[PDB]
Amino acid sequence: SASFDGPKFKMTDGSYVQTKTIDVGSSTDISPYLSLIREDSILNGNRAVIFDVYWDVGFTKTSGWSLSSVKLSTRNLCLFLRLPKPFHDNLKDLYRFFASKFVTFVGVQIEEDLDLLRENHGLVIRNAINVGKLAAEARGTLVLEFLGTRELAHRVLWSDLGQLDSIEAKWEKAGPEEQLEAAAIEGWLIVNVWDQLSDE
Amino acid sequence: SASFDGPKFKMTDGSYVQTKTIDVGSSTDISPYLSLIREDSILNGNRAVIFDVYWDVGFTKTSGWSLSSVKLSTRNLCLFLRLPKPFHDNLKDLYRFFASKFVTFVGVQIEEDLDLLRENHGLVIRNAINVGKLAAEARGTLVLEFLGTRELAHRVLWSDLGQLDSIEAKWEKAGPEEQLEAAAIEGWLIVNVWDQLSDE
Amino acid sequence: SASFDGPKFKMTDGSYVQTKTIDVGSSTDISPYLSLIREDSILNGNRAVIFDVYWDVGFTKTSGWSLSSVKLSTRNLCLFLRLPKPFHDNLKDLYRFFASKFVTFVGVQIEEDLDLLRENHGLVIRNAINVGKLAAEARGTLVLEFLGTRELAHRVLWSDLGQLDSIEAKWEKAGPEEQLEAAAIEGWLIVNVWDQLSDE
Amino acid sequence: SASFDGPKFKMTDGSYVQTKTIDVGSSTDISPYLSLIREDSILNGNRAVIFDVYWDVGFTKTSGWSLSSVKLSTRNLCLFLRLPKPFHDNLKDLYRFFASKFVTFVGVQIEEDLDLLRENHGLVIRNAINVGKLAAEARGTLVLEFLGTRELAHRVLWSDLGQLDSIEAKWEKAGPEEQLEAAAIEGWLIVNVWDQLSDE
Amino acid sequence: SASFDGPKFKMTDGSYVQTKTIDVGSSTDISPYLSLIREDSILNGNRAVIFDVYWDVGFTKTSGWSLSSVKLSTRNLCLFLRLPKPFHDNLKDLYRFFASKFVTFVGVQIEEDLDLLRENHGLVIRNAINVGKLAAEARGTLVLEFLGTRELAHRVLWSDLGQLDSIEAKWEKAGPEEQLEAAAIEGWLIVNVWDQLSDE
Amino acid sequence: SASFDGPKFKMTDGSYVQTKTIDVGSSTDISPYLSLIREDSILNGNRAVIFDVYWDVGFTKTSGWSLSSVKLSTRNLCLFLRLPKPFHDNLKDLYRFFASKFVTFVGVQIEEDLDLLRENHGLVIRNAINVGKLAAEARGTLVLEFLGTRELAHRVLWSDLGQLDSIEAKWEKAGPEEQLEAAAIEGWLIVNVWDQLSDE
Repeated sequence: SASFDGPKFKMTDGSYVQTKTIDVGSSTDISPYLSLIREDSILNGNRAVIFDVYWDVGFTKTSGWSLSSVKLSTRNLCLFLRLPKPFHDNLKDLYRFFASKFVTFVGVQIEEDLDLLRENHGLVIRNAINVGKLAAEARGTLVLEFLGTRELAHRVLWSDLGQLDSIEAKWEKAGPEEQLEAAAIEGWLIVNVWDQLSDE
Repeated sequence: SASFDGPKFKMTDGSYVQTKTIDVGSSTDISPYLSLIREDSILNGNRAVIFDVYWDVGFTKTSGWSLSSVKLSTRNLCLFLRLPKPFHDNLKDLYRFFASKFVTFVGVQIEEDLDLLRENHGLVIRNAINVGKLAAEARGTLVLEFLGTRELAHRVLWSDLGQLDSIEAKWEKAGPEEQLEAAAIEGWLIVNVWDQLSDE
Repeated sequence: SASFDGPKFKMTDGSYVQTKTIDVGSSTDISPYLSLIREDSILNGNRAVIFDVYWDVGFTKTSGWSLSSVKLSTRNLCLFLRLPKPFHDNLKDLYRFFASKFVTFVGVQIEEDLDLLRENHGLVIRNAINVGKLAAEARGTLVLEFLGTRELAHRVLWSDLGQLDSIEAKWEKAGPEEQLEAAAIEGWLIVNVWDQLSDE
Repeated sequence: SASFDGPKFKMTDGSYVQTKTIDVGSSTDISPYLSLIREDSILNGNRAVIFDVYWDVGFTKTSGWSLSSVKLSTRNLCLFLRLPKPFHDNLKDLYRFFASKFVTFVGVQIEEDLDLLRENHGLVIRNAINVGKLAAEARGTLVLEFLGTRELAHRVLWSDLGQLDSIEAKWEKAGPEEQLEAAAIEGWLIVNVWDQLSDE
Repeated sequence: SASFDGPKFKMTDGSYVQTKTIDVGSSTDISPYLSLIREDSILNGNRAVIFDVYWDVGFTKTSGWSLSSVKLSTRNLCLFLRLPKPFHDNLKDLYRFFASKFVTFVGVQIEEDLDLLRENHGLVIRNAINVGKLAAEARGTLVLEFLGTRELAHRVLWSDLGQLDSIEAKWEKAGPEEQLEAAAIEGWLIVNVWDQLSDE
Repeated sequence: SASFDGPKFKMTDGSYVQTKTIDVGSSTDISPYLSLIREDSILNGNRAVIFDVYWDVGFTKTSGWSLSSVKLSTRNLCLFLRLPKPFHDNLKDLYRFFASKFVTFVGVQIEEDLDLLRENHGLVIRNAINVGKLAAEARGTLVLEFLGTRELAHRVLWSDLGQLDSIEAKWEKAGPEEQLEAAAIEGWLIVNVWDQLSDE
């Protein structure tokens, strides 16, 4: 079965985030995990999917960058996909999913990521939003456009970030589970950022 | 006579949308069905045609995307065209239809769609509107620009979408007629979004 | 010699449009008819020439499109030029005419038109306006920028459009004469839209 | 030495304009006349040189257009240069003059012109202004951005244009002297348009 | 036991900036130094890292600019990385650090620098801010966008800059240790600029 | 010694500008003059270096333009550099100087210049401002954006320009010393324009 059976993390408001990490090879089917993210976004998440992307920088000069991980978060769930190089056709499901108009893909500082995706992979996100910009405009606070994930969450929600900070402050030491925890937390924070702004 | 004799769907307001689905070959003549769409738009639909487009992702990096379906909706009708690869001359009628200045082509999150259509197929929509941005500006609510089809309808119309949600929440398991039902509902919803915006 | 001796149409306000349709061969001198359009625009029409362009869609993916005809409308005149493929030298006068700063070329939804003209035919309109945007601004009505010919004329002039609609609603069943009629009427309508806007 | 020894024209305000026309061939020395335009602009014209450019259209699709005339007008003068195809080294002086920051080059509908000039001839105008857009912003009248030479003068200066209209209405029938006259009058008008915007 | 054990400098407010200069070779590990920068920014700097870059100009005409060194500043620390000609794999740490969304990279007059980094090295800073622009907008003082490092510090902070000026005035005769001092001072100045703008 | 021992000009207000003109060959060291310009800017001229550039025009079509003089002005100095074609390596010092963030390079109508420098020479000015746009926005006077050097100074400062006017009106007849004189006066005028705008 497909379930989010990696570690659960408890957020500062007492809620839990269920997690799943997949190493995608040439024949891994991620489609059932993408379906759960989508189903959860529609039933429970007001049709947002919060995301982040990670690159393997390879030695035109940015051509060498290749997408090595994708995080997809909803209120309840965090799916972390580790991707191979190169892609095989099983990754067509990720492309079809990122092109969907069922949900909005919400990210932080994604302007360059979107060009890299399109130019290096032909991956297109039809319904994306770079959320600092919306935050800045909704709040009339110009600097929110220029904040990283933690700091945007801080200036929008003012919640406790002590756990997230202590992991990030020592990132090079942090184990794979603590890195996953930091990713899951940031996903939840941005989920909350978005719920806050889309209702204001 | 050419008619929309496919499944009929009843909208939350009690109206009935008539559908037609066409599998376009090398020979299908789609002319009579585009004429019906055009006629209903002019006579009953205030010269709006609502649309959506569906791509087959093939692997310059976006140049492998190929348009695999097109939806065209008016209040009364929903024409769904499944298209081949490559196109044959009989699809010239569709290029001519989409170039028309008789009606306005209303879409949701179509900015990338327009560029792919243009770059990959030479298909030009001379009179299009990416409807979310007009919504945000008319209603003075920034977030509307960044919403997918369902959620835009929700935030502009505040009508009941339980049926729509239930189908899309289980997309990968929905049969073709349910998926058509969802396409027809979304068509009708954005028709109503447009009618509400053009007039206010 | 030269004159607008084609069909003459009566507009809803009782005025008339004279028309002329020429099949441009390799030999045709179109200068005299261009001269009459320019004369009528300067002496009677406040130096507006209203225009529309009609494409043969052919199979850079848009580089297949070919200018099949041009409509030029003034106060009293509608000239319809049907063009060959490829163009001959005698079409140089149309290039000079369209480049003129004596008059403003007023069109509806011409942004893509102008790109296709320049890219495919090296045809440059130095003094063009895509008139819906001016309408929208001049009048604080956002949707006008995104309307087609008929609906823009409707929303700006509020005049009788029953006859135009009946021809357009069944475009496919319209003879060359009724299609010319619709073109003449739309030309006349957009002359009026322009006269009206240029005073606000 | 060299002087503006062609016809002189009376303007509707009772001033005069002196005129010079030259057909430039490979040995022509135009520098004495540019120095006169420059001197008159600096001492008499508040450092504006009004201009227009004229193209031999030609079979990338616009790369065959070639600059065929240039007009330079000041307070008192109007210099009309007819150019060869191709240019010779003696035209270097025109390139340098057009690059000067001693004066502002004030033009009407020159956006495509500037692109053609750069791309086809490498001619750069470092200090140029497409004056209808400044007219529109300065006056808060949107339409001024979208007007031709005569019409923009009409709508800023509201002066008598019967003479200019009579020539341009019959343009195809006007002799070279009458064409020169219209160029000189339009030069004078945009001079006065400029005076009106700059100290507003 | 990595530590910032190069020269330390006393700022005008009595605080001390500790520095470290690394000559990066084919095998140097810089991750412990970057980690100290990141740790200090998160725990003490509110997630800002101030930066500047230094180019070797070489003789696509800008393709010969080569990145020679980079400075990364927090209030407490200033790291200088002196870069080799062939970057090896050990420099990927730097690419990943500059790509981070944990912190915001704050620079002065960095628009060209970002294009050059991207074009010549494939180095992308996903979360960057050209701080002069924010200061101009924040303070409503237009000229701030167009100031160099010292002058922006002056116009925002009004602190004593005699020591900095004295080194910069004689820049070519200042030895490497004073040039290093000037760089550390400017890093501290801009940290201070940012701390004002980010929550005032 | 490196000193500004060319003609010294007295300005309208009793201040003086010292000049130096250098015919840069393949071997000339210009760095002691650059250091003098930078020192003066830092110590006495509020970190502005006013500049202008002069092109040898060329027969892509603008790729033949070649930089032939550069003028650099400060509070007290005007350096005028005449460059060879092609450059040799001794000009790397000028590329370094122009990339400095110690000062602001203030220019009048330099938008095309910056593009030609980059495209043709790979010369990058990291901290440049096209000052007319700042003047227009600062002063709420639209037309300043479109003025050449003298007229901008006039409209910002309102000082006496008879001497400058007298030389430029007869530019083709002025000796090399009178042309320097004009270049020096223009430098001093924009220095003052900048000091004035810097305070608003």
